[PDB]
Amino acid sequence: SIEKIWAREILDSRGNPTVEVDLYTAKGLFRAAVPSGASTGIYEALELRDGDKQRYLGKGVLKAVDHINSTIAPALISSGLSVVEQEKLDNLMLELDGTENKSKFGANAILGVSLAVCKAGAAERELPLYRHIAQLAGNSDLILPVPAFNVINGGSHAGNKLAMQEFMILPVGAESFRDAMRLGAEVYHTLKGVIKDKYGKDATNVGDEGGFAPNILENSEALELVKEAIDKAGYTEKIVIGMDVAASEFYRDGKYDLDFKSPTDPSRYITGDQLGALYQDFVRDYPVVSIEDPFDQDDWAAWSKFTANVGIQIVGDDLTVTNPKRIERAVEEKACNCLLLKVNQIGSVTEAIQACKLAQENGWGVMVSHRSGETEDTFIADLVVGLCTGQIKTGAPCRSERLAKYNQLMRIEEELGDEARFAGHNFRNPSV
Amino acid sequence: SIEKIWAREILDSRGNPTVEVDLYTAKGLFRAAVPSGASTGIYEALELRDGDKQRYLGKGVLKAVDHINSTIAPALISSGLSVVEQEKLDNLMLELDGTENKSKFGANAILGVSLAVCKAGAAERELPLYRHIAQLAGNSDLILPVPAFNVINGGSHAGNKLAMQEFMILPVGAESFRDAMRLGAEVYHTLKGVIKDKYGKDATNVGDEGGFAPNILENSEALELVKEAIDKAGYTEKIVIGMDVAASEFYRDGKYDLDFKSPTDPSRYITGDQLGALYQDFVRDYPVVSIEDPFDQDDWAAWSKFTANVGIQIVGDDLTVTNPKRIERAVEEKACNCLLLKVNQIGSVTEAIQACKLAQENGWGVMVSHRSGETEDTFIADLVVGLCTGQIKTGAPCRSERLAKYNQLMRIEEELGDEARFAGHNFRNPSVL
Ligand SMILES: O=C(O)[C@@H](CO)OP(=O)(O)O
Ligand SMILES: [Mg+2]
Ligand SMILES: [Mg+2]
Ligand SMILES: [Mg+2]
Ligand SMILES: [Mg+2]
Repeated sequence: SIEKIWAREILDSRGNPTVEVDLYTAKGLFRAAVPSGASTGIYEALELRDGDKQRYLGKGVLKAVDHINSTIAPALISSGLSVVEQEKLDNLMLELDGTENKSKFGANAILGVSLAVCKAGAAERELPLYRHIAQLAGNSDLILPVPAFNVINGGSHAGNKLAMQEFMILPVGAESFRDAMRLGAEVYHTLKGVIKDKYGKDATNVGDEGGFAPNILENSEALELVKEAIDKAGYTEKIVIGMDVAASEFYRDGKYDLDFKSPTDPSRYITGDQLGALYQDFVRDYPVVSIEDPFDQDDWAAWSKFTANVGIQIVGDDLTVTNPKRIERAVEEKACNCLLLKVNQIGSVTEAIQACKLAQENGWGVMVSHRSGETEDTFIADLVVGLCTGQIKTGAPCRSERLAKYNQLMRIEEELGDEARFAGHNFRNPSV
Repeated sequence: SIEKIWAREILDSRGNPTVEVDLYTAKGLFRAAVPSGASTGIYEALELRDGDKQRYLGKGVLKAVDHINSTIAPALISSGLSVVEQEKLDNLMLELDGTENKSKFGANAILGVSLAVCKAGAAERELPLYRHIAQLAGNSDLILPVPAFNVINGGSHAGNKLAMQEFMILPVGAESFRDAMRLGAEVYHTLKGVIKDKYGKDATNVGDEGGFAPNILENSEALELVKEAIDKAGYTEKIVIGMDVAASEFYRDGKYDLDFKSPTDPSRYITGDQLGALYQDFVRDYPVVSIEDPFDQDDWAAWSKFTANVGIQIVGDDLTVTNPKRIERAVEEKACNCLLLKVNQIGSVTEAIQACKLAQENGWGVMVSHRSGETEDTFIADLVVGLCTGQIKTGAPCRSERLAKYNQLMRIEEELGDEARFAGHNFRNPSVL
């Protein structure tokens, strides 16, 4: 049973308050923290902020902390349920909140506890956390993912004008996870100098996820820079490109504006079909193997058309919000073929696991993901191994809210010793 | 005693390899990592790098890892010493390396084991790490430091022309540590908008330490932005400013280059005296209360002149290198009145604790410090509280290699409860509370 739960307000990687939960059992202390998105989809579970304009610019999480401390904490303790009983414990919390979108407590309140529970569970099972998650998911194998490194950072929040949010490199050709980290870091440092040589030093600072926002419009130019860095580093045969367009961020009146980061202008807008044709060119002309959120979260027609006309990975993020209800719709409509897995878009371990399973049962890939506001928490490193999904995105190899996950994945790899396999070229369907 | 040690390569916050050590006892697994500087003084202990150009562009730390695994580890198991014996264990490594600057095994090998020992020692005592540290250093009455947030990045930490390295905010008038994190974070958010308004959204990406890296040259303009953000956030009476010039970084044939990242042009070089006058202008025009490495690491008379002609805190970093020999010279010559405390400039916990005590015995301040390149490790949070120094600089409130420390400082404050005392206006001198 749970002995004590105690939440507090810590700061995330952008300097904003977020929830952290300590849970005590007879096995000791287990700590977890909650991430927070910037480009958040409209269908994500509620992130409860205080909105006290005078305190932390309305971003405090004092209310979510109080729901855990004053409400969740004593209920869960009183149940006497064991921390191994993840599903029981998550469900009690959902019922206590009584709202579909977790708007009574906040998804941030529920998730902090869910995460701390899962870590306690592991200990009570005397297993490492990735093995506990594996068993929670019914997996009897494990695999290290190909990491996807967001090296050219962009979007609605972008220290810059580029419309599409993320330009990632994936070392599919690497020998192991630790080698994938080498290839990513080397290409990162090479890209820094390509940017400096072309754009000057001013352009070598970093964005929220640790990548660069050189000052460019054309998304093709971001791909060209990434392609150059990969080649200058000597890894053309081994590294390919994934994108996150985050198209819901520049959806305007039924169309799409490839410059929305400038002062408004209805005249620069294009149709979904024009957007689709641009992506076909990117896939022909660059080693682009995955595109995430190519259209808006509500533009179902565009998704299903695009996905049927390509062979690449198409990742739902804002479309799917790690939510089994939306995933079902996406499966029926053949909208996408990969799920982005964000524990905080849904708000419990149990539901994210259910979402992963649903995608997988249906022939989808799954890419585990950070949020752009992260913490020192490294849960998602054990989750991606435990769920055997083969791919994770959790930042450039820069800023340690990113590296803490990458370094944990290297530890899990070393830990598996001989037993370690690396997804490599089968990142889309590692189950082989 | 030590059951097993195992070291590995991990990546630091700039994506460079660094040393991590796992150390096992009957209590369990204790883990620490080693940070890495960019603007590194010539007198720092040796950071051993592999130099293999077909691996991490020369920056691997496989050699230090192997030193730890194959040679340091059996030495310490063999010793049979309890992990509570920080000093004995450190001394065994210092003697086994047997060089002045730790150039056989690397300061990074030694320090990675030193920190894991100290974590394990705290567990063996059944104490929190800050308390264990306290006992090692002979303190009892712990204090929470004022944090020094480096909210605009320049020098070798940023893509910009701005030559001086660090522009910091200190919430001396905060009510608690948790309150100082709120002040710091509000000024930092406010500053984002002052910068975006004047210079563009493209000016608000960040440097290595999480501060904004706007495309400015004039150091006075960095101060002006910070002062504006302070006033706009409503905290003028409660937050003051600190700098790390990192002058060794721009010292050129006996002069100083405030546009050092621009193609070399010696016509633009200025003298020590001219730099010192600038600092006087900054002191009179802005609430600057601390200035770090105002002169080159070997420019002793400039330091001594300047220090004698100001009433503020003057911090040795590259001057002193957390090294008792250099600190002693600094004391005799009145070169500065504060020590920047960096575990990896000297290479062991024991030496860092001795350096601190030396400084505090001589009436100096001590400011505990991260490096440019940090990790998820949080040791320096427990260290600054255990050493009761009253002041820490460990980044802007941005990038979690910085927040991990600040967050840990909040948890320690929580742990101490009504036993928690914040240094506040006594940051230079908190023994008085
Ligand atoms: O000069 C310094 O004080 C440090 C700390 O910010 O920077 P670096 O670690 O690069 O020396
Ligand atoms: Mg998003
Ligand atoms: Mg996305
Ligand atoms: Mg330096
Ligand atoms: Mg310095």
